[PDB]
Amino acid sequence: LYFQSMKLTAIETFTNEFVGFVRVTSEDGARGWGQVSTYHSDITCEVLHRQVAPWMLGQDCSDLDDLLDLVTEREHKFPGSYLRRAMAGVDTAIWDLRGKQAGKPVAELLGGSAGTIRAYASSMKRDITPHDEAERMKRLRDAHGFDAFKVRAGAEVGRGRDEWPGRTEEIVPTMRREMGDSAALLIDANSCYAPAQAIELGKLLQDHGFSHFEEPCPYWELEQTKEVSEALDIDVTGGEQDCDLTTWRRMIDMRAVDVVQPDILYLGGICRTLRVARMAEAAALPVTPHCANLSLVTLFTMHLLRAIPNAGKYLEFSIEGEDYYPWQDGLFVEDPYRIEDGHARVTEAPGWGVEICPEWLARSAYKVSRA
Amino acid sequence: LYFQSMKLTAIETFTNEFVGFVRVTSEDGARGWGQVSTYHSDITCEVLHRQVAPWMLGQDCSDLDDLLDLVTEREHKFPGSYLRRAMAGVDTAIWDLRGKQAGKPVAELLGGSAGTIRAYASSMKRDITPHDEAERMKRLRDAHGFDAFKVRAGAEVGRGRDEWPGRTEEIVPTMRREMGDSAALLIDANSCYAPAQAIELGKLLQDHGFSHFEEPCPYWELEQTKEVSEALDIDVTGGEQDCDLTTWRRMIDMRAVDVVQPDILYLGGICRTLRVARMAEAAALPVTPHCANLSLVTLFTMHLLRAIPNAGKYLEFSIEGEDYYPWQDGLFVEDPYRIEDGHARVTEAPGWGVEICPEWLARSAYKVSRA
Ligand SMILES: [Mg+2]
Ligand SMILES: [Mg+2]
Ligand SMILES: [Mg+2]
Ligand SMILES: [Mg+2]
Repeated sequence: LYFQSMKLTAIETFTNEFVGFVRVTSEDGARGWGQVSTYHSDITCEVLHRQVAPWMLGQDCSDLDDLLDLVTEREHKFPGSYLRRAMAGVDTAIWDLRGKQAGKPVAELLGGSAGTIRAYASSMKRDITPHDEAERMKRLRDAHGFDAFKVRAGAEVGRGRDEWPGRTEEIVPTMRREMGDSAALLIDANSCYAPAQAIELGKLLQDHGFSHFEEPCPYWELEQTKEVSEALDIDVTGGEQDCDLTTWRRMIDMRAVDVVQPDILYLGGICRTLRVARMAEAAALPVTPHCANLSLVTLFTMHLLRAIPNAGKYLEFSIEGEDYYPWQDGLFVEDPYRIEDGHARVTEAPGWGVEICPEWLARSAYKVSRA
Repeated sequence: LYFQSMKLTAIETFTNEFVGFVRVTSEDGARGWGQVSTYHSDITCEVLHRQVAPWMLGQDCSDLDDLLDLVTEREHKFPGSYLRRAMAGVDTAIWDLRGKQAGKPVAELLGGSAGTIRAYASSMKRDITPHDEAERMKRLRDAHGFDAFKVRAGAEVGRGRDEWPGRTEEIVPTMRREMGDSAALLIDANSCYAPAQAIELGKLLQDHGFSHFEEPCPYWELEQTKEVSEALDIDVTGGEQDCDLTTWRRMIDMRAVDVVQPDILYLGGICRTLRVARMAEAAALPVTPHCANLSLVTLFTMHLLRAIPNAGKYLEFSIEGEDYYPWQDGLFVEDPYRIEDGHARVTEAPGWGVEICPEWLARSAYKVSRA
């Protein structure tokens, strides 16, 4: 996968506090759109102009991986999330630009094709009863054709406490009883448990035919997660908060998890996610990326899953409504997230195949850096 | 060390792009002053108001360590530097408040006492010739009585290359020749070398009686640094960019370095630095913190070194002039950094014993969050 030299002459951000989009312009005038990670995106865009753009402007992106490494090296006093959430916006915009120059969706540029991806209906909520959770999943199944469903266990980073006593013990048998025997059932504990409790819960998930046990232990304690993986046959999965490529190497080399789950934007973009996917590929681990919302993170993940040889079983697809993500409304000219028989679809449109809504841009905070 | 319960009712920041100070107010009316980490402090202060203040305001901070842990847990999607740089400003402000309430310097509250600390003259520069480096260190020695001196090796995160060919091979013998046989000589490679290159340099340092070899290898590659420590008799030191307590535990448990070097403000404040010092103490490793300018980070480190039982040999004391740090002129009413016979001194003044210059504050950007 090789690309002619290109120099960026401008990087622009259009943002609010929830989401920010990035437009890059090359010296020949070609332009591409991407997105920084959601959540405090306004801070991320400030970091982008302060600490990413100065190193990327007027440089050759023909080896984008090396350029991104150089950013991390020049900003080595800033290990962590914000720098990477910012890099992700420039990286994703460059992919859009390349796709538009080639007349190919990003998925094709990465060696795949346009086509469908199986989706799982992902609930973000713990303030929902097991009863109501099953009832809405039943409705979503009937309306859109999903055949895979993720719910929540424990309390978010809950130090071993449940959301309320008994919730987790109820939700597991409830989902299997209510969804029937063929539904794929996933759960995510969001760093709640010590290994002893996580293994207990693991046996229960196994008893009820769950096939995906996400983030059972504090994600920063790789030895805890490995102890759980080792004691259980159900797939133990993780990685969504991992933005450090050294930590990724350590997690994969020790096989802490059975399925790796990078977030394309938390990790710092497509290039860096492909590094992780190739580490996992060499380790014979599948890749099932995290996507928390219907900003572009989901679409980026769709393209990735249509390309990588070790794609996991399905796309994470948030089923929360407006009420949950009121900011995610009216981001795009055309909706890229129609679901048909439980599948999402990447089209043959060049680049990401999305346009940012001009009305949303009008209301945005604009900032530009020039070479 | 037990404290009476206290609730913060306001957190205020006063910042520019280079440094920002924090004033905290308790419900009884007492106030304390601290500082976020230098460099992009305006972004750090936004993170403070966005992501630290909401979790600390109106809460009991007597168990300050637990409240800080809670911040990192509520903000678990933001591992890394900015969150910790922000938390550090609140933590150091609370310590100043506690000192002022008790009428005691922070050093005393930590179990130590007012008194002197040996300082080393720390050069930040690689553009300087070894000749010119030796000559200014001699001037500084005669003027201030320093008997320890740190210079730079390699290029900063230089991927194994030198600043220019031969600079490092020249500077090592040049410092020992020119400074004479009794001076303590330290060097810092700022993540430049692969282990075999660092071991080769380590032999040259040993031949010339250097006593401290800092950050020989990329700081994020702990196994590389351990290889170097294991091959050399000279103390290998590091940790200034490490803000993750789990990484600290890993680094200390594997004995990757001989001396640990947290930066109090990068790490997230006094409480979290004491946690690192205690881990190091249990492993019989000394603590020689990083402090690379004459914002309050140097003073905070002076108080810490007056208290911890496993204090290292000396305070890092930047000897760069105003060419170098123009923003550091005119920050404080007092000058807490006079050096005499190569020692700095912590007085009995309550808290940190420093007032921010009223003119500086008048020119600063102000922001407030209230309970
Ligand atoms: Mg998850
Ligand atoms: Mg297993
Ligand atoms: Mg250093
Ligand atoms: Mg050794």
